[PDB]
Amino acid sequence: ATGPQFVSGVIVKIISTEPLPGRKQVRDTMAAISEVLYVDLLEGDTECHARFKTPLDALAVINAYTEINKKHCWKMEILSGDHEQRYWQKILVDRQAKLNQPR
Amino acid sequence: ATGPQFVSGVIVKIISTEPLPGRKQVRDTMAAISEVLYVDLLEGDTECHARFKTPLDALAVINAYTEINKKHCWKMEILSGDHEQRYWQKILVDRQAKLN
RNA sequence: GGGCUGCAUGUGGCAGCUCGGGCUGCAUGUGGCAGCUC
Repeated sequence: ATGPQFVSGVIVKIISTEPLPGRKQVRDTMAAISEVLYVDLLEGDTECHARFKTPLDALAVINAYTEINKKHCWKMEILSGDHEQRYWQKILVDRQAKLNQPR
Repeated sequence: ATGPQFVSGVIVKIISTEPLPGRKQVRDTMAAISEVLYVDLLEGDTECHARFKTPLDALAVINAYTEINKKHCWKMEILSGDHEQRYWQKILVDRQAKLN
């Protein structure tokens, strides 16, 4: 009603060696382990974020090094602190913009 | 495959003192009397042509003194002979041009 | 895709008009039609 609701520990930040694959390819990578609520990815970028339902889901994605990291040559971390807070600020802004689009 | 089929007596030429109204207006004026097929009208011209399905349609239009001649100060005539012939050459040329 | 309208909406858009473009397949002096992307 008011947008995604905050929980801490659900934001995965991915850095890749090659340019990132289609939003569905990235989502389906992690969806193989946990429910992915959202994939925030400029196509062809080498960094993106993925938001998860619960802290344990994001942790389980973080912990699949062979399945994910070594297949896709990715580094993955969970945001915390001010980096987390600023990502949730970006969520807010992105939603506001989409909701105020003219037409 | 080859366009409209020649019928004699189906081409009315319209002459006007002032510029003609839009092609939709000319078409409606005619169609409330007879079955119009085509209205050949260059925007703003003083003359135009209208082609009907049958000779009788065209004659009903020229006989509608009430409904046209007095409401719009138009002179009308049904082409025949060499003028009619040239108007059909004009049809052929227009068609070939739009196809190209 | 532009205009409008409703809806959904960080979740990836939907629909109805309406106007005009790109690819196509028919029609066609008969003033285009149907599709697919905008």
